[PDB]
Amino acid sequence: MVDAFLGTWKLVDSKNFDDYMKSLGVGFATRQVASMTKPTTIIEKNGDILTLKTHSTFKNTEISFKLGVEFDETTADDRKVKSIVTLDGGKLVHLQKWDGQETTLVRELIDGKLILTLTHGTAVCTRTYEKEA
Ligand SMILES: Cc1cc(C(C)(C)C)c(O)c(C(C)(C)C)c1
Repeated sequence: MVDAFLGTWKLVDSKNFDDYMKSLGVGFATRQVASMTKPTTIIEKNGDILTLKTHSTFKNTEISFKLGVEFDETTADDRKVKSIVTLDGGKLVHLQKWDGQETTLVRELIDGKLILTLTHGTAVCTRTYEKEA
């Protein structure tokens, strides 16, 4: 089910990340560093617990969760949100809610690449990752 997402992924393309960050109210100086950062995402499992790590020269984050069970999350931009990750049509869908707002982080595998689509408001960012050996 989740197994083809597991591993180490490196950012190879990004579209509209600044628009997504702006929509969330991230400050200009943080957007500016983040626009030049190429993070590594690591996805691991131990039983039914998934861990997702995002490593970079700027910010590092790590979450652990069970699919389909809500968890509290503090995001890289310091939002305190209620999160849930599920599997929907073969995609890993991460929904964050806070203050009546929502954002989705959808991960799909196409041609061996991991495509992350981030939506908040009208902003839609697409980030492409390639799997490390
Ligand atoms: C500012 C900022 C915001 C985010 C999200 C909003 C995607 C959570 C982020 O992922 C990053 C790194 C890519 C650097 C981890 C920086």
